[PDB]
Amino acid sequence: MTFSKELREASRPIIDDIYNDGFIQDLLAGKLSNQAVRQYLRADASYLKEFTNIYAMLIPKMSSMEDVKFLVEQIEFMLEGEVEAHEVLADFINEPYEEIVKEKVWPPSGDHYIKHMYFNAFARENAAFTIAAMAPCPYVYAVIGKRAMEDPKLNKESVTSKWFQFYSTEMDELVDVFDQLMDRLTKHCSETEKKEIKENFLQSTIHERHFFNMAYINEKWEYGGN
Amino acid sequence: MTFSKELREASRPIIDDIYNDGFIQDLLAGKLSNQAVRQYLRADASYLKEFTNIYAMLIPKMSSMEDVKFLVEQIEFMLEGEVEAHEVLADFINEPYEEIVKEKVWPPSGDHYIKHMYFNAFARENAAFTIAAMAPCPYVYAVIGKRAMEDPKLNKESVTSKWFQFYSTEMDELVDVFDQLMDRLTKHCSETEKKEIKENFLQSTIHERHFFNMAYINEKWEYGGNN
Amino acid sequence: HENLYFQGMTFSKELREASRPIIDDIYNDGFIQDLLAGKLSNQAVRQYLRADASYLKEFTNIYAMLIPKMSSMEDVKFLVEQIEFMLEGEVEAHEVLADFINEPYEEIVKEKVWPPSGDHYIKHMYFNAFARENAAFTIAAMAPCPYVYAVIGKRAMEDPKLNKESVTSKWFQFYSTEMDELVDVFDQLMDRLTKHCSETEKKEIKENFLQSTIHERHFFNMAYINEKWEYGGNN
Amino acid sequence: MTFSKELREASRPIIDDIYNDGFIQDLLAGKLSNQAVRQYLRADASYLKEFTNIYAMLIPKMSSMEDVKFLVEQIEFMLEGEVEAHEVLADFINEPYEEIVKEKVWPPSGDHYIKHMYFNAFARENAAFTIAAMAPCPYVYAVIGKRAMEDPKLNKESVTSKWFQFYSTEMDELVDVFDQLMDRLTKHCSETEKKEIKENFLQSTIHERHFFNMAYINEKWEYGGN
Repeated sequence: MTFSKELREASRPIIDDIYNDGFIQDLLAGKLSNQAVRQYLRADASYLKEFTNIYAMLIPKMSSMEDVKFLVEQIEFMLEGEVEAHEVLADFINEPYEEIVKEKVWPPSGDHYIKHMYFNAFARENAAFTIAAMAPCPYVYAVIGKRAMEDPKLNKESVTSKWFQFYSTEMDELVDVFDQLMDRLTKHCSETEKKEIKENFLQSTIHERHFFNMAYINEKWEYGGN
Repeated sequence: MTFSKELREASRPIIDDIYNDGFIQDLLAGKLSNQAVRQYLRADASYLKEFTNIYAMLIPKMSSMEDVKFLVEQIEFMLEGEVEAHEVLADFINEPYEEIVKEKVWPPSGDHYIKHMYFNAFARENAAFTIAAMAPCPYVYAVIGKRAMEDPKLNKESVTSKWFQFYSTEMDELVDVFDQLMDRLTKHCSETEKKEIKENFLQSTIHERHFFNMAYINEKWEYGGNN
Repeated sequence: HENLYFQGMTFSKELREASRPIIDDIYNDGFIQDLLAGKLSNQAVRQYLRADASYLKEFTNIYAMLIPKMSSMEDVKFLVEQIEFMLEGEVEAHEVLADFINEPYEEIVKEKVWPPSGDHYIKHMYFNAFARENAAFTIAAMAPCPYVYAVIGKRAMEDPKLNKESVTSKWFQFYSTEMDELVDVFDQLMDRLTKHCSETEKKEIKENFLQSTIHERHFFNMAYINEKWEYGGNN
Repeated sequence: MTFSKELREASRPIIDDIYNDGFIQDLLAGKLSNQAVRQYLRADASYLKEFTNIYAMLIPKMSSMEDVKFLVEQIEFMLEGEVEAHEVLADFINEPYEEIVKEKVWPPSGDHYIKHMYFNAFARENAAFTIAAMAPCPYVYAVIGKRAMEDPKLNKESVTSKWFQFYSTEMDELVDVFDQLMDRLTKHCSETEKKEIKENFLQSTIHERHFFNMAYINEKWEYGGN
């Protein structure tokens, strides 16, 4: 199998754990707490802001013109905002998205994930290292959305069902581009480099698990100790 | 006087030197050599595309989402934008613009200029250091364009008069956008920081002087020796 | 005046004080408590040494990245001296733990490893080294290393629970004095470099220090419980 | 022919231009002006901290301990060592070295040179790109020194003959160290990468030409009229 397929396949057991965790389970059932939704939406916004800086930092690493335009198109898509899935969650908890995201939320797991993406963006000249760190985001969401649409436990009577419907189709184009880039950018990489890039992808899949759960448990930096 | 206006005012004596140099003087008269025009257009196209990276590098330094939109707009222009002034010079030498710019040209003076921008983008946290290295260009060209329109040496029978006409009006908004960006970014800078930022601006005005003159003298890295 | 001190404290003192409750938690956690007693498992020792060797390698790189941020040539000389010292090889504290488990140090530590907690700590130090111009941001991210170790070492030397019959007592003894110069230098640098920082910058520098103190707690606990990246299913 | 030897051979025509320029020719004759000597020594002293930064920036890029030790030893030498050739020039103009270097000098040609080194240190993960930007210096001085010792135009009665004598042998070990480092670090580089690394070396050889000439002509950033 190809490099990106190997990464995707290696990540699937972690995605199964995400799907079976409390955040996604409660969201599937249309019973996720207001607090978990709020903390997720607030954090998600902080993470997404950095995912955009990361795209910008990849521009100088690209030699191909098509790859640069892809990155710029992504930044523009991220700057437009108004993602239908966020509106679904905002509606679900009866708070406008504008009012919810006025309170910023890098809890510890977010800080780790974001600093993982930045480490690669600063330290590695080959964009594959950073792409591998960001790619689990759309892949995880796609797998979850598609699975939910065929899960007999999907609560179709809740507006939360539209969150899964959104991710079941809207990530595929981006997943395909990231796979093509990882496959192409790693052709001349050594086995030690490919191992590190693979690890970046698996770690980011774990970071995704921790990101949903961070919202679920209201994870905070506990500076007062015990 | 605001910081951005202080910088622009300080750059004026250098802009006067640029105006009186052979590139602009010969262009005013519609007498600039085809070689000088061709090399200038090649270098301009080569660096415009490279500036994409500098703008991209400043996106993470901006706290304002409107400043990020500005940077993304400039990237789009570097990638797929057209400048009517290019067509004017292409017509002047009777060659298609897209044929002229097939050959990339990276002279020693251009290397210095782009590495000045990169140093600031890499090394300095405050985007002002890099914005000050990029901002002189539109002001240099605006000053030249406006001055040329009232100059007795302007050859109005040559299509080159349209190059000056273009620059006399089409840079003013960008000069203002850069002024507001510099004033806001430097609101809380120290005097030492301001001095360094001002120096970046004056140096880049000199880099613009050399950008014209490197085309004028066909400046090359002399790797092969015998001077 | 009001710029230099907050509630009667310099900036470095404020940070140190804010971190102390976390250090108390570290001292009373299983890793340090077992080590105090000379009862820390051989497995925990090996896990600690492997991760710590990887951490110290990166700590050295962080010092190198601070050099261009320093305006003073005396500060550059201090950093170069620290790097030179790091390159001489094996911290004596590591040899003490190897002796405690009756194994040669070179057979214990063979490969690079950044377990989850170490990975976070290292990437936090690097973020600051790459992203922040003022060296204070990076110094704040690294300073809990010598500070935590100094506080623990000094506390242990006075603690009646210290097992003085075990060679592990020498680990605490080493840290009770060998970090003092570095703690002093880092405190001086933090105080000097933050003189003209905004309240927002100071808050972020302070959070870097407290985060790194939490990272120190997690680093010891990572070794204690054999924390590792779990890439398989059913976790 | 090794990669590093290819670079050095390619640089020779530039070094021939340097040797025939005013700075070296006047120095050969024992008549280089006091002002040129001071400006040269001041520039050399002024960039020492910047060169130190460049070496420090390469430490994290090295996989080998022995390469890290080399970089640290270079920094140590620069910070704590003394270059006898500086004392020879100070003696030549009858001014103490410590007095000459009280004033800093950062000319336009020096700004170009240092920004070329920094560009590479920041942008290129492989240290070879920056090493190639640094390595010409000792080779330029070695070639000049050895040529001077066989040149009948050398003023052997002037203390300046000792400057050429110093450089005729004191750079050779560093030239060799840089050779071996470039050969090792570029062993798996693409032809595109090698072309860029070679260009960095040739550009730095020209920067060394301008480092001497900027002292010779008292080059300045002229921010005012004319």
